Amino acid sequence: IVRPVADFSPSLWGDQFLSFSIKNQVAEKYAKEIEALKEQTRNMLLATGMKLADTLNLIDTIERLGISYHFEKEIDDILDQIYNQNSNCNDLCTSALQFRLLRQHGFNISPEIFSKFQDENGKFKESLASDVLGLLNLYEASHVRTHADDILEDALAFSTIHLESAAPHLKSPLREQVTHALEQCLHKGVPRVETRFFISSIYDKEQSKNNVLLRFAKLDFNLLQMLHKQELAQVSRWWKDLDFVTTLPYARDRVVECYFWALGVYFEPQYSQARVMLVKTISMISIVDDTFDAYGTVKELEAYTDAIQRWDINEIDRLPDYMKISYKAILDLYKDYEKELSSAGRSHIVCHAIERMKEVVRNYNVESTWFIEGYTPPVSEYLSNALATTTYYYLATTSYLGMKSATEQDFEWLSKNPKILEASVIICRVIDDTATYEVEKSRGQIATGIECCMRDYGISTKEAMAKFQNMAETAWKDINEGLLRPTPVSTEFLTPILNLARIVEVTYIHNLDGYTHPEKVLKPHIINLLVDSIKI
Ligand SMILES: O=S(=O)(O)C[C@H](O)CNC1CCCCC1
Ligand SMILES: [Ca+2]
Ligand SMILES: [Ca+2]
Repeated sequence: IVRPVADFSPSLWGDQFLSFSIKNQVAEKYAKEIEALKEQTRNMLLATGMKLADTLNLIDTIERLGISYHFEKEIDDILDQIYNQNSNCNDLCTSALQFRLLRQHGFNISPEIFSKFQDENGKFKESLASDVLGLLNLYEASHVRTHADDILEDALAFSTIHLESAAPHLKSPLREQVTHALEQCLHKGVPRVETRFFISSIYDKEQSKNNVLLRFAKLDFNLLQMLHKQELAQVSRWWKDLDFVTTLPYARDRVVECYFWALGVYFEPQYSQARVMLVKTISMISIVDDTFDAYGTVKELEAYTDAIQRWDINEIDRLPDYMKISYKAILDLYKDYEKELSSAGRSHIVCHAIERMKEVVRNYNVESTWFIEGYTPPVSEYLSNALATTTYYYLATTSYLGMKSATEQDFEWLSKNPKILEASVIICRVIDDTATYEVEKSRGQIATGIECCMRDYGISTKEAMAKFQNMAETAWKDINEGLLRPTPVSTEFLTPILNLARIVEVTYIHNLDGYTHPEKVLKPHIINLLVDSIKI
């Protein structure tokens, strides 16, 4: 039986992550100072008689520095006060920042705050073109729109064109901040990634920087980084002992990239257990994907799909040897999850992730049938299958497993495909389809997203990609609306879904395709987050 020729690049990391020995003295020193710095910072936040602009800038700085997870209650109370006092009497810079921070935190501040900055036609007053800080904050704000915010329709184009015009003559690090922003907006970036850039490239170089905050941010980042490196070591050893890199040589060797994904979903220490579970799932489902995509025959894949549905070690014998490997490994991983949640009494929730995995595999098999048949479905039918194959319903569900406060009701809500989840899935699907169209088209994938779209509507490749881009923009608005209070579950269970969408934007930036080819996009991020500490 002829199998395809292996074509994936080797892991580019080797063993450099396999063993990390934390320096307890250094760790405890950092933790001791951070405690002091944390309290100094709390008092900055709780200071009375601050002007609105000063308060917003403080909160914004603490958020960009990556240390706001220490001050969730404090920041919430303050933004809530600002929301309810409803003061509209400020300049563009403060107004746009006020708008972004409140919306990002679920406070539905009216977009009417921007009317004084527009003419009678809703277009921004062109006389604001010389106010760089206003334009920058408007630019960042333009990305948190919902469908109810069409008044802000012009904001992105307006701020973009004038920021571009001004940038070459700005002083540093404002110039670098603007240039970075135009390439990657804050709201749609991976939080650790934006934080690393902000601390090192911007705040560290600000003449006006607060030294207490800067020191706080650097220590905290480097301290959390020690934990992440410990996690990645523990995970790298797990993967090594599985040894798929030799027994399943057709499959991608990408556990580091998978860790980066999981780190993107949450970075905080309290989610350590959750992160480790999540990265194992992503690794394992990546193996299954490649089995369907680049090795298994139709008959093999059918048996594999059936065995998954039945979910029973008895079924291994129905499978070819090489499939027995991943199949047992899958069953065992979930038995590990169950035991790992036993003492917390949360073992019962693992079945939710299993049912989503079954769904992914069913749709993988459908996808294989389509390819073999040369079937090009209508867009609606394509999406009915291809949304699950992003794995994003599955990953979002998995993200909940290690979260100590995730309840059965939280899983029940997720299981109904709520709109914020569907939007995140849609974003992953259409961006991936736009990025990977050309190569899949060369591999004879008659049923790619863009292809289905072209045939269905009778439009060009260009027109199809534009339509897919609109679907992504619509979905972001839905995600943003999905964060507005009151929320159907705790915000803590929405942020993972938002972060999954950010993962997409970052991974396929400039329409590149980055997990399969981590050299392009992900390698600098991995080095910055998991290899190089921030120099103090
Ligand atoms: O759905 S496809 O277009 O064929 C390719 C999807 O982007 C695959 N999503 C990844 C699967 C491997 C683990 C990380 C997620
Ligand atoms: Ca695939
Ligand atoms: Ca793809």
